[PDB]
Order: sequence, then structure tokens, then C-alpha cells
Amino acid sequence: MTVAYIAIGSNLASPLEQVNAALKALGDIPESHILTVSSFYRTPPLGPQDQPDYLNAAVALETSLAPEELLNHTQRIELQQGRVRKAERWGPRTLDLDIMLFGNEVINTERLTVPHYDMKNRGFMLWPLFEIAPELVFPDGEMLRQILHTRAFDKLNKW
Ligand SMILES: Nc1ncnc2c1ncn2[C@@H]1O[C@H](COP(=O)(O)CP(=O)(O)OP(=O)(O)O)[C@@H](O)[C@H]1O
Ligand SMILES: Nc1nc2[nH]cnc2c(=S)[nH]1
Ligand SMILES: [Ca+2]
Ligand SMILES: [Ca+2]
Ligand SMILES: [Ca+2]
Repeated sequence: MTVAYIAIGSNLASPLEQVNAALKALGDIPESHILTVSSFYRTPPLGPQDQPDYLNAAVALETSLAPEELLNHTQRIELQQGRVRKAERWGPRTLDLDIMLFGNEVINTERLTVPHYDMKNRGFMLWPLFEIAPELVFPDGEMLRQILHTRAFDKLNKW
């Protein structure tokens, strides 16, 4: 099995309820087990700012699924939690499940790019990741602890 790390976000339809429901759904993904759940953080919106604050979190999920198979399940869960596509880039959503990392794999398919392209620039991804995996090393050898020591990210507040 491989340890995948999934970023969770919600800013619509009661984010705490959406995230708790998503965690239960993540538990039902086949060939997979949740290892660790982060704290929940209240985060200002990235992109357009005319939307509610997000609940952001992270989960470690060990799995024997193929990377795109895991994506099939995360997309399914988003859709089943009423996620509807709107035109607005980075606009509000009931649930976002991004695959941040899939072990040490570097994946570039039509549907999937891992590591997540912007995660090293987002405190709302890196802080919950550090909470659950403080010893993490990226596929390029960069240490999570070193990024968080060196780069300025705003303080992240718990939900
Ligand atoms: N690592 C990854 N995790 C989840 N989806 C990914 C992905 N890499 C590529 N994708 C693709 O990204 C597509 C669009 O997803 P969106 O949720 O609309 C982007 P977003 O999460 O709002 O922005 P962001 O990636 O800047 O955080 C999905 O349909 C999926 O095919
Ligand atoms: N804080 C935050 N802002 C966003 N804008 C679009 N998606 C997001 C998520 S998931 N979190
Ligand atoms: Ca399972
Ligand atoms: Ca996202
Ligand atoms: Ca997404």
C-alpha cells in the first residue's frame, strides 16, 4: 500500500457537516484505510474573496488503488455531496477533495497531476499536512518542516 494525502475544503452548506460527511465517505473507499485526520481550520478564501471562509483539513489515506482510481472515488464523493460546477474560477463549493501526494509518485495524466501544483504555496494545505505528517519529505526531496520554517505563511486558526 501507498500513503496518499488528501486536502479537504468546504465553504457551502454547513462546512463542518460537509467535512464530517466526507470523512465517513472516505472511510468507505475500497482498498483503502484512513490513517490520520488533521484538525479543522477556518481559512480565508483563495482566489475570489467574495465568498465565505473555508473549513480546510487534511487526511492520510493508505491505499492499494491506482492513483486515478483514488481520484474516481474522491470525485464521486464530491458529486454525491451535491457539488455543482459553476463558471467562476476558485469559487465556492460544498466539498473539494484534492490529492496532494500519492506516496513519492510523480503523476501527470490527463485527469491527475501530483504533487498538487500549488500546495507548497498554501498554508491551508501545508499546516494540516504537517499536523498529521511532520516528518514528510516531498518527491523532490524538499522537507515539509523546512518549507514551513523558511516561508512566510499567515497564521492558521482552528475552526
Ligand atoms: N491532484 C489532483 N487532485 C484532484 N483533482 C485533480 C488533481 N490533479 C488534477 N485534477 C483535476 O482537476 C480538475 C478540476 O478540479 P477543480 O476542483 O475544479 C480545481 P480546484 O481544486 O478548484 O483548484 P486548485 O487545484 O487550484 O486547488 C478535476 O476534474 C481533476 O480531473
Ligand atoms: N481557503 C480556501 N480557499 C479556496 N478557494 C477555492 N478553493 C479553496 C479552498 S479549498 N480553500
Ligand atoms: Ca476503506
Ligand atoms: Ca482545491
Ligand atoms: Ca479540486
